[PDB]
Amino acid sequence: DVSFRLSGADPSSYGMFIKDLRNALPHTEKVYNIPLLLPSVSGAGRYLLMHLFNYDGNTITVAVDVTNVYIMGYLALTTSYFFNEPAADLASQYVFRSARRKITLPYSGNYERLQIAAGKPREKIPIGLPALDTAISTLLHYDSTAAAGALLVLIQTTAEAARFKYIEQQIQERAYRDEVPSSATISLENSWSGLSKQIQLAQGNNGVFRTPTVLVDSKGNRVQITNVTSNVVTSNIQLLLNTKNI
Ligand SMILES: *[C@@H]1O[C@H](CO)[C@@H](O)[C@H](O)[C@H]1NC(C)=O
Repeated sequence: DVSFRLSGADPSSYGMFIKDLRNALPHTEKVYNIPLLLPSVSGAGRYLLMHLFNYDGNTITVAVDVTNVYIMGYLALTTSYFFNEPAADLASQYVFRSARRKITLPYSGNYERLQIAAGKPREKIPIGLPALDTAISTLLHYDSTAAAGALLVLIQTTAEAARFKYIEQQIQERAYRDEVPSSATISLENSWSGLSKQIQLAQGNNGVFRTPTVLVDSKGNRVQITNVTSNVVTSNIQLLLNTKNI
């Protein structure tokens, strides 16, 4: 398991949580010096647990699939909540067994279905550490509409930061003031599956991507990514989704 506490958090302690989350995901090889996530894991070993706490100290446990860094569901006191999707239903076989009742949320866990339930897209939802406190507070008591927005905040501030060093840095600057996500942030989140696949293909192709990936940079401008020498590969992406899962 891994943990993070909003009470007393600063850029350094959040960076430490993100390093832990990364090191909890298993791999048997690296590809261009970057961990390759597993094709598959059987049983309960498939799921990682994250314990998160708000400023007031109240908590949820979030179950994460280690092959792909997807959130399956979470436990809030005695009620489990799972996304309405087969991977989550399978997960509900293995995690939060204890719960008194199991609510299936009235949406799956992809960004597009979440944004619809929330009533706004994530470019308009401020993120940061204060926003993560608010998210944890909302998920504590079921309100399916409020929960969708909170889930959008949680996914980005955890799984997305683990995937990209830049996204982790962005949350760090928002340690004490929320701000909607930078354009580069939304771009990387959207490109993770693509980048993972292109990096894997590059082995056997002299480090060259079979298909280039379009992104937004730190200054708000486009870049196009063509090979492994790019700083997105050398100095940003931290985890690769196995092509067996794409
Ligand atoms: C590869 O990467 C860098 C961009 O980081 C670029 O300057 C270079 O021209 C690219 N070369 C090839 C052969 O793909």
